[PDB]
Amino acid sequence: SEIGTGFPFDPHYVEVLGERMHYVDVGPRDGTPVLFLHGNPTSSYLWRNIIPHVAPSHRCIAPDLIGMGKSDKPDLDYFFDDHVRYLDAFIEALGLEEVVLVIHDWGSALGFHWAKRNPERVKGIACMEFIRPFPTWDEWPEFARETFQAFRTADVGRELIIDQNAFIEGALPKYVVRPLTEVEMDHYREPFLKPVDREPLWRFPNELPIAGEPANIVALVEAYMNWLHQSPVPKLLFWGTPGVLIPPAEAARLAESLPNCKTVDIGPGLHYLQEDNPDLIGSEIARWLPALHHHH
Ligand SMILES: [Cl-]
Ligand SMILES: [Cl-]
Repeated sequence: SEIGTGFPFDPHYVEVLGERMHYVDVGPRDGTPVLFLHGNPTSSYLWRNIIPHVAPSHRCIAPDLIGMGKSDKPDLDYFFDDHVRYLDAFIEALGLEEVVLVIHDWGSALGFHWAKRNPERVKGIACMEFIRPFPTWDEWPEFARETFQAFRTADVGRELIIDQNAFIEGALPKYVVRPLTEVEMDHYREPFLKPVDREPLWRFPNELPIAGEPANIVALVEAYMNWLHQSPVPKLLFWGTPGVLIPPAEAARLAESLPNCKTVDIGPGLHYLQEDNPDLIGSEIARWLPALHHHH
């Protein structure tokens, strides 16, 4: 029952756009792969206890986003658009055709954006605590409002996130219900031991589509949500209580609005649901994959 702290996955690397990206790659190579996309400030480590449920039946590919995890650290601005370029190039470098997406946070923005642009290549989407527009600050959860309003500044936000490592030392454990252990925290800390390497951790909250800003991300996210609401693709949406980005009432709304959507209550959860109930997330993804196979 204890949640595993180890990362028993051999490293793989691919060079795209001048830089090495690290990824997990396990499971059979003769089927449709399952592509796992983490968000901020995590890595493929976030999927460590989910992958073992899926690997028996399906290939599992879990990249570390550029600037994160064991991937290289170019001196980028780390805008969403930078992540889009790197992940698009990663997917093509691996020769992926059709996929199943398993996505969270900025990984969900990346995944939904890729799906909208490549709808014929997505067999299913399992999602959790995903990015949607927040049209005003009042739609953002109250207990994270002042935190994220401060993150979204050039002075205080850089001080908190880059100097003081607030995304790793603060937000990450705050948005897991159970206590993270020091071993787990050290795995999350490792990429960001050098303060200068924390740029992506600050740019990400500055890219969130909140209160109309930034306008490019608001438009992009509205576009993929419009696509999602019309798409017949099978969807599996995990949610927790109280949640952060997807509170229970919003999950229930989405169950009804999104086509061919199954919702799964994970129990207690805030944002990093994978750390509170990885076994239910993994076992439910695994159970749901076979019915996606057939092309109708
Ligand atoms: Cl576990
Ligand atoms: Cl963020």
